[PDB]
Amino acid sequence: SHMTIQKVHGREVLDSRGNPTVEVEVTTEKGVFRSAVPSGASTGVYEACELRDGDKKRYVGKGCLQAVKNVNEVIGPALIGRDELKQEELDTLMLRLDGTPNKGKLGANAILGCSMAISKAAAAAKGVPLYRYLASLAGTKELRLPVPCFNVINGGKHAGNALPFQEFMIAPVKATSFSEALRMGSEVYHSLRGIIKKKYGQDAVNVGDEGGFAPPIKDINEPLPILMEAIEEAGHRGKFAICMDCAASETYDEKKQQYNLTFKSPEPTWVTAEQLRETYCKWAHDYPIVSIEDPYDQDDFAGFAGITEALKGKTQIVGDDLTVTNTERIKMAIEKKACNSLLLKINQIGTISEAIASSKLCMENGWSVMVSHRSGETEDTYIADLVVALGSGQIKTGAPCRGERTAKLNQLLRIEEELGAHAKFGFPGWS
Amino acid sequence: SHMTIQKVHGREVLDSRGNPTVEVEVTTEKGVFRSAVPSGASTGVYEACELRDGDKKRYVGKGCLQAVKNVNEVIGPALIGRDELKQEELDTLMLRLDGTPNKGKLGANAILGCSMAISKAAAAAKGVPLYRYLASLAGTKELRLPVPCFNVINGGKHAGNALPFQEFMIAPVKATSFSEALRMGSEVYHSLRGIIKKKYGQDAVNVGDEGGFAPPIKDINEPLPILMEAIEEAGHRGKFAICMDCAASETYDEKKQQYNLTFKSPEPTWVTAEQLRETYCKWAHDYPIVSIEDPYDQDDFAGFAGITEALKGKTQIVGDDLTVTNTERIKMAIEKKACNSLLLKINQIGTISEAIASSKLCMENGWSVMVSHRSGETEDTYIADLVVALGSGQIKTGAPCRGERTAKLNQLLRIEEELGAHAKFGFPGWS
Ligand SMILES: [Zn+2]
Ligand SMILES: [Zn+2]
Ligand SMILES: [Zn+2]
Ligand SMILES: [Zn+2]
Ligand SMILES: [Zn+2]
Ligand SMILES: [Zn+2]
Repeated sequence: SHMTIQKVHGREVLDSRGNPTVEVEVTTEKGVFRSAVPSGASTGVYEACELRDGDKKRYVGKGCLQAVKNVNEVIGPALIGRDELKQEELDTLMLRLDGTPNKGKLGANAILGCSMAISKAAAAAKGVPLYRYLASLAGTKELRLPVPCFNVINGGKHAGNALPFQEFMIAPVKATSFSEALRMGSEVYHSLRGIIKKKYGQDAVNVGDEGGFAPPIKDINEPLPILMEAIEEAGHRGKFAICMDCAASETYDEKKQQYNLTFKSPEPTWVTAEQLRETYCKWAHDYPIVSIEDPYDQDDFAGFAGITEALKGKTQIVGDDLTVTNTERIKMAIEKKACNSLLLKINQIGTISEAIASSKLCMENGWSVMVSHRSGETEDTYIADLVVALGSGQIKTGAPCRGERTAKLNQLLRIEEELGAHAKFGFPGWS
Repeated sequence: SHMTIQKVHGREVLDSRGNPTVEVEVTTEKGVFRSAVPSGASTGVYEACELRDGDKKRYVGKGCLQAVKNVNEVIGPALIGRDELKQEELDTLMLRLDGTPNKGKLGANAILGCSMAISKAAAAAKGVPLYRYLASLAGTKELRLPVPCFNVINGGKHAGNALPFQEFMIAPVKATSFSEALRMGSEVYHSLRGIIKKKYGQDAVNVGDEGGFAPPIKDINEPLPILMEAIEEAGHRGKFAICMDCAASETYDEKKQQYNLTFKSPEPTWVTAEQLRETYCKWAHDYPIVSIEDPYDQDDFAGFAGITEALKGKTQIVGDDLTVTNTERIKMAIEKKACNSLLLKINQIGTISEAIASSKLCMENGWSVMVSHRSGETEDTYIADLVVALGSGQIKTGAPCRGERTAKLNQLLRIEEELGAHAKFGFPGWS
């Protein structure tokens, strides 16, 4: 009993947009283990419940006092005296404490902080770093440092501009270490600022939620030549690929069954799913686009399947809102061959055990796994250890700008250093 | 010897702009103690040396490999086996290891990471939190949570726009706890986004380096009514004051002896120091401006003195580039009655012992002390403990936005919680 959970305490803290979120400390004899919960803006309809207070007098209703109370008064007292090494057991206990399919009673934001902190307490109990401990939980045979996929032109709900599609990313796929990958990413980002400033002017180089540039662009094609120019100017021709996140659900009108390419503007530009496939095929041909995430609405399984088959072997199709890190949605995606990459978001599902199960299910069926931040992030670095632990080779955790993004990139540097020069880097299919 | 410094290791990590900086780990039997060094953009000419590599092939010359080497090969080996509790002794050793007045041999960025990490190792050795340990080093009689001064409209070298002056801040001076202060700050920030979007459009609400809005404003007066509107709209009329950082050295032309209010634009707007004093007096009258930082060039001691005397008792005048956290410059400022507040930047001077000495010298001569971030920040939270430890009641560490800013605000929440409901909040002169 001396080695068990001694204290569990939740508190409301701010995320990188200044919105409240939940952080949890688990205390054991080995110390205080702290994990914070991120928060999406373009949240899928099938995501586990993010519980907010709705008190118009605090943060216009975005308080997390109820989720914090649920940690302090409900979940915490159940965990005291328990063996933190029993990850599946404690995650299952919290699932049953909640008793609902969507974590709508306690909140996925109450449960996840606990799940995360338990795993860190356990890693400390074993006397191994978090990535090592999580690797054992996941049965991972080979750790690797991931290629970082840097969202450097921000759009959608994340900026700032007319641009309807959410994320335009660069990934140093030909780097041979994480150190080099991160430096190359930063150098291109710096070149990109100069290019954007020259083309669009001073007022164009302020940043979006994920640290990417938020230039005054409307056209979804327009960022792509700019990315290639920055890659070239920084001295890294040939070393980079492009990744997209369309977040296409956010533009979609269910009644009209079409996508609004100008939803942040006074007048609409209605576009069909077929008009989109033509665009995606053109993108994949004109540029080294190796990954397109959420190219269609979150329930367009047929659209997803069509593009997955069309770009088979050239461009992975990533489910994010389609799959919501959830084995049930993933099984539907597998059955329909809807996509071949999982965007893994721990807070889409709400426990470490379930997120791990989702990764394993995806990899067993031949998919890649891209571990992911949310657009509302914290100083928390859990996903850096998690992506190494899963050996997936792919992470997106922001542009190389803003501390809630660079904290993850830096933690990856520290892990790289621990593992030494024989540690694998990158995603083999892209190298 | 079992309790002494066991390992010292430096590494290059990224700051919140994606530029390299230095982080240092000190290892003792009590664990691994990690501190990272921030970096200014509008750096005073009298600041201690930030040592960069100048290798055009890495980060266009901004690498910190040499400072990191100096930690690993020079400073680290000197500290092994030493008693980390001896802060003044170890800081003085590092000063002498460098042997230059500006830390230009080893780098202030090599030395400071060591100074910081030593103090954290020592706090752990004493078994007290960092703020408690630092309070003892400084002889502080009363801890307090500071009023946060939130830079919510970003200008100068930190954005993004025509705006020549650097920082327009809001400070919840009438809050009665840090919790409330931070929530109020965030609520106003949120209201401000809506106001800026309505007045200037979508493209105006992207953020600068410190998480403030970077609207397309040229006129230095123009942000002030917008700040009052946001305060009112958020429901906090009467609770807030304004703080300014003109960073006026950045606009100053030495030969012309005038300030360029449009230095980021094709054509110049030349303005005299007398034209500035009229503006400052008008500001202080029209708005609750309680603090103006660097209203003049970093060597205009006479200008500083004139405005300090004119706003005596109404608006504190803060030396930043004037004083550079440096007892020699501070003595000149005291002699000339040039200012009455110190902006305290640990990396302007480069050791904890010297930064503490600067705080003590300032307070003994009746000045306030505003502990400060740099515009290039990290996930490091040292200044949160430091401002509590000094009991100064004033911090500026960003808008409530971007993780390198919110990490500090959150650490302040944690400290507040530890200290309990009888803990003092705020700056008495403003409450
Ligand atoms: Zn024990
Ligand atoms: Zn989304
Ligand atoms: Zn997505
Ligand atoms: Zn011992
Ligand atoms: Zn400055
Ligand atoms: Zn300043």
